[PDB]
Amino acid sequence: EPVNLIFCYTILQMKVAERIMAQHPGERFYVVLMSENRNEKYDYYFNQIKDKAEWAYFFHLPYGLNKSFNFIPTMAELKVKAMLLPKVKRIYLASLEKVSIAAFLSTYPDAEIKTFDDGTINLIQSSSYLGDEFSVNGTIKRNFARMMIGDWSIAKTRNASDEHYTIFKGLKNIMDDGRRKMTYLPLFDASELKAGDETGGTVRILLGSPDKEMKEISEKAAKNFNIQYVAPHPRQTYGLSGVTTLNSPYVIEDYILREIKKNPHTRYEIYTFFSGAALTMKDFPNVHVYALKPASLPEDYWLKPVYALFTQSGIPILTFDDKLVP
Amino acid sequence: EPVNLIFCYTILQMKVAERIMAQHPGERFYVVLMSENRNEKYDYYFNQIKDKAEWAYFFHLPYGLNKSFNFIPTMAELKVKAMLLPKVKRIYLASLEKVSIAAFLSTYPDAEIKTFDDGTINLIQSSSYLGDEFSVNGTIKRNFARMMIGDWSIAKTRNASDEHYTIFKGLKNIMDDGRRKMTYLPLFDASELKAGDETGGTVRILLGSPDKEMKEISEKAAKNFNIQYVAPHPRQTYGLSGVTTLNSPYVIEDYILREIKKNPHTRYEIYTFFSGAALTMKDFPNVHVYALKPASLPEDYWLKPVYALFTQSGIPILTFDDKLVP
Ligand SMILES: CC(C)(C)CC(C)(C)c1ccc(OCCOCCOCCOCCOCCOCCOCCOCCOCCO)cc1
Ligand SMILES: CC(C)(C)CC(C)(C)c1ccc(OCCOCCOCCOCCOCCOCCOCCOCCOCCO)cc1
Repeated sequence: EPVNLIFCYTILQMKVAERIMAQHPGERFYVVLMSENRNEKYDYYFNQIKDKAEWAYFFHLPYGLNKSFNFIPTMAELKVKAMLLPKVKRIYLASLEKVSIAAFLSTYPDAEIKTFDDGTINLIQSSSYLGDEFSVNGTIKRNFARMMIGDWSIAKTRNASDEHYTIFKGLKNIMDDGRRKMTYLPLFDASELKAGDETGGTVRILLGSPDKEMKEISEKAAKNFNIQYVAPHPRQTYGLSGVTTLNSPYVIEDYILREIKKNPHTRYEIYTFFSGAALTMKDFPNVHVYALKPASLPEDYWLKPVYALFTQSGIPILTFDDKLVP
Repeated sequence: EPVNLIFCYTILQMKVAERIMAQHPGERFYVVLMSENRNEKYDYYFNQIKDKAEWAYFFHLPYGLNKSFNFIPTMAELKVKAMLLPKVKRIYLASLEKVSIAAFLSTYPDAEIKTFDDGTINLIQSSSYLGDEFSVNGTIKRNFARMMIGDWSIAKTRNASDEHYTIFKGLKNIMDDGRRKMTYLPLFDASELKAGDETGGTVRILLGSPDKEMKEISEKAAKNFNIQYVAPHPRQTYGLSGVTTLNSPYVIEDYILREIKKNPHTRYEIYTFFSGAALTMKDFPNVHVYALKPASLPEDYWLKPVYALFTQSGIPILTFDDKLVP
């Protein structure tokens, strides 16, 4: 059964929402209240909404986000809003945030706009969305491809931006479309690591999967390849019995750079189920990345461009026969 | 000195933000992190940003808002996102939220869209933005008019919506442009109040101003017209010595409707510095609204259309010589 959405930003609008809901007693409503404000009156009507809707959510907004008024403003009110406004010469944002925060961008038409990579999604070129795995209408992959094509077109054409920073050296970017300056921005510093010959031990680390059905495969991989440590994925909710979990406030990239400087003679091996962090770390000194492709998973668990990016990057892809591990 | 804005939604993007900031040591940055997630890693890098930026803000987002991925998603990840997605048959929102949440609307291209009034701002017709008080370039009023013209054009033309609900009976709406059905939605029920002849006392209530420079004028008005009570504005931070403040979880409209039913013989008088709530309450039984126009304020404290709306609505405008009150 489909749902109806209601979006409100004042109390009277919530009263209007209630009237609409009551005229449609047979329909499902999710109601979102957005406000910069907090008080007893807002709570009373929001609680009524909570009681009456299938789902209700209060979405707090930073004070001063809205430059408009639901009421007719006085001169005093116009003046306050006009000088709270920071004067904005430039805005930097992820390339796909040109889609998601386009309405805010449009309120600063004279600002210079520059983008940076969203992440490894920038590495899938336009043409890849046109084959054969994205080709069957109705499918989840087709719908994905259609969404991405539409998003990149918006990012590349609206709210013109004149430079794009990429953190990926030597892989073509979806934003490299000749309408902006491409600038490589090395995120990580490797000079001054002072890394030497690998005459010390070997330290093996598995990059944990945020996907809970990968738990047994992960444990099997650790046993099979003798991997002592796991770097848990930020969005991972489980542990790997018989593997030591690394606990650190750093992202894996910074953690490894810190370890290299501390242990300039240690061989570091990073094993991964095609994690995007691999693509940033392949060029670190004394670091050796291996992608694991478990035989029990379908060929299409990963999108085809993933296999190609890993190979273009010089990262070995290892068949892992996980059913041969107890 | 103008500022630069940075918008981030991942940790690696915050690292990119830091690099950009460090290359511009002489410039001012405000950085916004938007995330659905919370953890120690996000905090570490956000705290670095806090340390390095002039201003930094974490803007929490509801889980599942973003249908895209900064990384290349697996089949499992595509599946999870595809079925968290509520199927949406219709979206109701304030007319100007068609501008502010346009990017979200665009992700539901087959949903039926209906709007309702933002508030009294709907009562200023297109033509009013074209005269003479909005006419001098560079001014705050010109910039306001330009913004509103642009916003209403977007609301009226993009993401077509087929009906608009107004709570204002007998005042023309900016959205009544022949491209949608106008529907009057009476917010308040007045039958069943069972209000009778005004044979009881008179209760006078001043609607408080959210503007702190109105404190003395408000106190003067209360003394001058013998107003016993003030209904504080939701966004009002001060009190009126010698006036009883009403304390209620209801908006003034509901509060008065409750009082009328309880006291069907009482004359209620509402005094206001052109508050928009007056426009909803003029038609309540046993309620008499008076707008107060203090002589000490400039003629242009209120926008010209305000005076006209109050008169079209049958609301007396009373000159208040506030300098004649001690
Ligand atoms: C405190 C501050 C705002 C000065 C700090 C500043 C400038 C750094 C800042 C912090 C955080 C920011 O977040 C970016 C976007 O966040 C998404 C919020 O969805 C908005 C929902 O609105 C509902 C209320 O609609 C009222 C009607 O409006 C109509 C006019 O709208 C014009 C479009 O502007 C709306 C902003 O668009 C939001 C998303 O792009 C943006 C800017
Ligand atoms: C839990 C739930 C989401 C399922 C509930 C649901 C559906 C009722 C709901 C609750 C609350 C809602 O708020 C509406 C808008 O709020 C403003 C948030 O500014 C967004 C900032 O994004 C930064 C991350 O960009 C990542 C890149 O993306 C690119 C693709 O974007 C396509 C455009 O979609 C973005 C949504 O646009 C937001 C404002 O319109 C909307 C919907």
